[PDB]
Amino acid sequence: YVAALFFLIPLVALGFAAANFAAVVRKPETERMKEISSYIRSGADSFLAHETKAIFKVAIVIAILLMIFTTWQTGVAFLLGAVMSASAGIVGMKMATRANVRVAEAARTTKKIGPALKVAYQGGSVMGLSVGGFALLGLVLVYLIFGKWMGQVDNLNIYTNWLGINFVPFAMTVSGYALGCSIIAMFDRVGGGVYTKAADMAADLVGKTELNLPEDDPRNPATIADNVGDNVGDVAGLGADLLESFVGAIVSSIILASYMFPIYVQKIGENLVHQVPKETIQALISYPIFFALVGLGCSMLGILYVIVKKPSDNPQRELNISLWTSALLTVVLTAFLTYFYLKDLQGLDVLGFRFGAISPWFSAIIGIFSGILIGFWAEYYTSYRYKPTQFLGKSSIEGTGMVISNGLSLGMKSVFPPTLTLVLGILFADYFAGLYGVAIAALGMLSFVATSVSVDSYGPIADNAGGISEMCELDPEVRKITDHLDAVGNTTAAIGKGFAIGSAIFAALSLFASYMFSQISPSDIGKPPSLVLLLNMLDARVIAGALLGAAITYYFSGYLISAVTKAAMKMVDEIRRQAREIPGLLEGKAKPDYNRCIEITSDNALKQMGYPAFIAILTPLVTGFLLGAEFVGGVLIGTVLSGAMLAILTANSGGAWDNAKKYLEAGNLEGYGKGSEPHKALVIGDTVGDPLKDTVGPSLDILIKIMSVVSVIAVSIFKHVHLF
Amino acid sequence: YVAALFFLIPLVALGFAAANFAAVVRKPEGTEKEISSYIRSGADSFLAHETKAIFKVAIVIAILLMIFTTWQTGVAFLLGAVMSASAGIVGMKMATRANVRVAEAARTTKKIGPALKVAYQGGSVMGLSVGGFALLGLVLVYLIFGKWMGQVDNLNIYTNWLGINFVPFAMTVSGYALGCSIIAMFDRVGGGVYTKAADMAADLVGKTELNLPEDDPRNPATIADNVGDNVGDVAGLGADLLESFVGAIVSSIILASYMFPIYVVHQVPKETIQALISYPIFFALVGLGCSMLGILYVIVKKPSDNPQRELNISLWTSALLTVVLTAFLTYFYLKDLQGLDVLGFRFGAISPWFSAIIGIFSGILIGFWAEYYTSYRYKPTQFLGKSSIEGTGMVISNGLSLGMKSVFPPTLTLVLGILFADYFAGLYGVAIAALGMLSFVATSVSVDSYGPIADNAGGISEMCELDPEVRKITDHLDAVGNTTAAIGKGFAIGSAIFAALSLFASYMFSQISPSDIGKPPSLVLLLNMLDARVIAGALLGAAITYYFSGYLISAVTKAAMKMVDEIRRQAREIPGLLEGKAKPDYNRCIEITSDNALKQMGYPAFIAILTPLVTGFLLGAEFVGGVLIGTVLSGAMLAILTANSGGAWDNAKKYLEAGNLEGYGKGSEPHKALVIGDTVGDPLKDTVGPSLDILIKIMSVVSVIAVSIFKHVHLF
Ligand SMILES: O=P(O)(O)C(O)(Cn1ccnc1)P(=O)(O)O
Ligand SMILES: O=P(O)(O)C(O)(Cn1ccnc1)P(=O)(O)O
Ligand SMILES: [Mg+2]
Ligand SMILES: [Mg+2]
Ligand SMILES: [Mg+2]
Ligand SMILES: [Mg+2]
Ligand SMILES: [Mg+2]
Ligand SMILES: [Mg+2]
Ligand SMILES: [Mg+2]
Ligand SMILES: [Mg+2]
Repeated sequence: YVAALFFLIPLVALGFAAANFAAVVRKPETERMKEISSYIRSGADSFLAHETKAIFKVAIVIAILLMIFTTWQTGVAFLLGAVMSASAGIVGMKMATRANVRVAEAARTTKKIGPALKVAYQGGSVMGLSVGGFALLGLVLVYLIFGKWMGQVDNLNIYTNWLGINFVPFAMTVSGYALGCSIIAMFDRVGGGVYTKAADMAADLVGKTELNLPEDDPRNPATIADNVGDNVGDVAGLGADLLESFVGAIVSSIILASYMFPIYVQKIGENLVHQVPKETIQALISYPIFFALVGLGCSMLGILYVIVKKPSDNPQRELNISLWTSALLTVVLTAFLTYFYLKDLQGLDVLGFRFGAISPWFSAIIGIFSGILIGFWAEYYTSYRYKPTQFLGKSSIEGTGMVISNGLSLGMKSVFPPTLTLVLGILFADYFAGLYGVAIAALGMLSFVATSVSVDSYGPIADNAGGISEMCELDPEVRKITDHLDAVGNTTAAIGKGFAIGSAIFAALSLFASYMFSQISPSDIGKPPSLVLLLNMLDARVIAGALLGAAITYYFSGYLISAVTKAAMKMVDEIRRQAREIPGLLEGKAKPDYNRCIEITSDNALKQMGYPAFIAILTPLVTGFLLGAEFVGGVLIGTVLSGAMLAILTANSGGAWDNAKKYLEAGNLEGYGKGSEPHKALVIGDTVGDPLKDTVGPSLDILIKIMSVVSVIAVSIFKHVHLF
Repeated sequence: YVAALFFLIPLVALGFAAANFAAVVRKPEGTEKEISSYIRSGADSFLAHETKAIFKVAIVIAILLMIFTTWQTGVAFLLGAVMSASAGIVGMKMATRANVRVAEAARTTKKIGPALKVAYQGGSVMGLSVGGFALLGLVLVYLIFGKWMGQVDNLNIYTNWLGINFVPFAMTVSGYALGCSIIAMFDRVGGGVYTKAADMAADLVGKTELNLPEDDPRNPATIADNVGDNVGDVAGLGADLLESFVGAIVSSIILASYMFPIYVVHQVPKETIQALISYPIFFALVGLGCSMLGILYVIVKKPSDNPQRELNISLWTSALLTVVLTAFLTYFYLKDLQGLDVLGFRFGAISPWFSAIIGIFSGILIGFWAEYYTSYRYKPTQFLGKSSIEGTGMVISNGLSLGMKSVFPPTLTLVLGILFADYFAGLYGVAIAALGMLSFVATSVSVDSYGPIADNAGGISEMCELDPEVRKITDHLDAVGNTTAAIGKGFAIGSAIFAALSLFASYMFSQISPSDIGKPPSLVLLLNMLDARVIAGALLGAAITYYFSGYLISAVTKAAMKMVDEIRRQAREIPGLLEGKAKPDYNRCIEITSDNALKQMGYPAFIAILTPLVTGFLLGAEFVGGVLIGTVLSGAMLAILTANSGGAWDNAKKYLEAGNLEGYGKGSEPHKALVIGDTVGDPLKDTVGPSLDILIKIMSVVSVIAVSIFKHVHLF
């Protein structure tokens, strides 16, 4: 049976990632290189172990609560998704820590971009296969065990658990899975981002501007902290976040299809004429899973060809060819799959398939194209090759104040072009296949999460390799090879963040729909969807909730930035004290103390990482129990809008600042060099952008999805338990 | 009849402002007055050019309105535009004339009292001008078109040629508010761009690069800084706040006018609708009278203990008097009406008074939060300042974090206020509270303008070698003033949010046609946010607000970069300027800033005007409503954040300058980082922040005016 092969696909992805990891094992690693690799891996492993222990304790608590109030299988799937996210993060962290020194040694010996690009892509591919395989494995496991083995997909009827809980079985199970994935991603990424960005700000600022020392200089006591933070915050958090986004895209369609069946009914003399055939509903539920499986398989084939493919001097050319080929093949195979799976079905027109069975494929096509433009728009704004980043670089001569003001404008201006792309994508998907197609586009925009995760992971390995080169005092040319891979990596990371936020926006609209559906009760089960899908924004409660949600998102970003700044200030103080008190460090005859900086950042991150996830979880609950369901819908809408805007702005502005600093550093500016005051302004801009790109930017989509899932899960009790 | 007295009230405000201007126009002269004349000439030239451009564009817009809509709409448009322009220019002239007088008084007396009196008199002239002009234009329109012409008597939805369904007096007041808003937007954009660009360039080049004192005469941009303060923070302030006051009034006026035809067999007696339409005008008149009484008591009384103390005492007394008189007015005027429950008056005739009180208290809480977040007397600004020791990047990051965090308390206050206001009086309450939050705009205008005058005094003190105590007193007053500016911006954004909700209501009402006149109001008040078009429009509106802020910042930064380059070149090439024995070329800096401002002032207003038309003609009315919601949210957030963060940076820089940090003084590297933070916040404080509420209201007004045509005339 081919269903067995498609379900085994994710295990094949995991096996291929393991094979690539083995291929990267036994590669040539110097004794100092091996020592630095062991140090970085030990630091990252310790931090990740502490973070994972805390996160899984909290996850056990959350799972017990979910099992109590909601279906026990809901908590079981929550644990499944949480373990999936944690495993993806740990795998990525280990792969990066192992491959940084391998890529550095390759770049040092061959002196050619080919081998280093090959090794770094092997690491990124291992991580991407881990992400995709874990996501799809957990999702298909939930599907089979709870819907197929337990038959939760067969019932598809609204139940009432004790305490007055109105739920759908498979809906609750998949929602719990997505919620676990999102919680684990939130905790991991928050911790890693705080750590890495604080270390980066302190180290880069103190070394570049105050000590006049090179970047990632071994003399700098914060270099190890910066490298380990890159390994943890931008490598493990990256995988967690992207796996969570993939699972959310799939799960939005899953819940929408599940709710579609029992809701589309007609009351007739108190006889409830069911309006949609169950077979069609099951086909629509399985469609997104099979589509994600096809995307994962196509990404696997593309990555295999790339690893076997001819190496190119420019890594960007190979990355672009790989993603283009994988996307085209996925689109074609998905067209065929969508036609065959939904061919000659019944009820599609009723659920919004105006064109027909192929209408979800048209919506998925809209998602892929919309994402491509969002990435392109990000590239123009964040790349020095394009005009805007160059103007920011030219702004260096005028001063730090001009650089900061110019960067802020580029980010605020940057939001409009992608947002128009998203607005057009949403409208066309609704025209092509209603809300189900909205969710299908959310999924399609991230259909090939494996390749994007692979490239984004490929970046950090090159960064950590570059840091190893300066500390180990390797030849300047080898460092130059590492820098070339990192310059493309920064822009590709911004593109990935844009993809994530777009898929999150689509899935969040579909989750608004699912929430409005969840607001229904058995006595009100016969309402027409027109009355169910109504959220009047003239209701004072709805608009008040929208305002409160936007404000909550803004304060959340502010608190993240505050954590990063506190850590970075502590680090700057420690670096100044070490430089003043320790003799011989600036001359190179003394070895500073990095453990103090590592401890400062680790403690601050582990202490401050918990509160934001708790906020994101409890805000919907408290707001709903206080002001009802309409206020919660308004809060969700405001959060979605504010999060999209702020994520786009922060990612683009941080990338622009960093790329302008690299532009000046590369020597493309006329007359001004590393020690110039304009370079100090670029360093200040890059430090300001460090938290914005990898701390505030990525967390916003996770917050949106987690909040929407919490609301859809808990709306049943808070409609009648509203205090006011 | 007392109606005559209430209509004369605005003339009383104008007469009292003129009397104050004449009394303080004594303008005591000092050592060469020449520099004051120079600054006044520059400011007047810039304002004249700006006004010429704005009035050309206004004539074009008025012709278009008269053609497509009722000519009375364009006439009221011109009336409101002229009112706002007169307020702005009057305030700018008064400040430019009284800055040197107050500075000389403060120098001679060596005491804060006399300078406080003169500066508060200037602010009072400005605030009385704003309030009196608003109420004069409003009562004139009311009387001429609704009372004498009987537009209040008709109260029926009409359909003029081309298929526009409108209400007469509603359209007239909409045109009035739209004209005021266009003029305010243009004036504030120009003045803010000019002033903030000059300030950024001067501070960076002098303090960080040249190591020169603030407002040093050797610096060729100091004159530019003072004149820009006069243009952006003296005229723009009045334009923007007068526009906010007029918008608060007109929102309630329009909602009430649409209700009588929409509610249907008429559910609400016409007398009740006319009474509710006339109520907000009399309420604003009473508020203006109370503000005048408070300003009179303050100006006649002896000097206050603290400059903040006098402003707060005046505001408290005015608010209490307004509350009492408004209670009496609301009871007497609406006591014997009927059908007040149908429109939303849960408690009865006193519901609008409760909603206005809720709005006033929400504004007071917003001010409390602003004072908490933007004053160095409290914890957050102190932490931001201490962040300077950790570098400039740390200062910037902490400032951004503080700004983003400050948005929460005010937003929660606004949520509670919206909820409570709806409970007492419905959406009419949301609008009456929008007005109540700004019931005493005169005193707020006075206090807000008082800051810039003290700033100009400090700049002039540095320009002409003067005793240190003079500039110390002026800087003290200016330190108090910046927080007052932030509190005023908070008041403005809150009133804008309330009026924007009421405008959503009026917009949904306007979407009705004569053939669809019988629909139940419950079905009319629906704007489904699950409609893909509505949410897409919300996203696009948020993006439009963000790109608008980005364009403002880009214009300001380009102008400031050109200015910084010119100042650096002047300092490097001219010998003896840094040695203190020379004098540079200020005219070049002034010309650069003025040219850039005049070139960049047009695009943002055109965006704010055309966004609704294009979005509606492209996607329909639901998309336009979504764009309105997205714009409202994004603008509220961005305005609050920018204002609060800029105020925090500036107050932390003053904290370090005052010597409150241990061991680190003026000219220190941490002080350089603090100056960089304040300069980065400069455009955010007075250019991007205030423009957002004007953008929201202008966009909502344009949409409400043209919703009828695009509701069914949509290309897609
Ligand atoms: O991870 P980050 O963005 O901090 C950094 O990697 C940015 N970067 C450097 C070159 N390309 C991007 P670095 O710490 O090397 O300054
Ligand atoms: O233009 P602003 O109001 O920010 C300013 O007046 C701020 N300030 C100065 C003293 N007290 C407040 P200056 O540019 O003179 O630094
Ligand atoms: Mg860096
Ligand atoms: Mg790095
Ligand atoms: Mg580094
Ligand atoms: Mg960086
Ligand atoms: Mg300043
Ligand atoms: Mg000034
Ligand atoms: Mg000044
Ligand atoms: Mg300033």
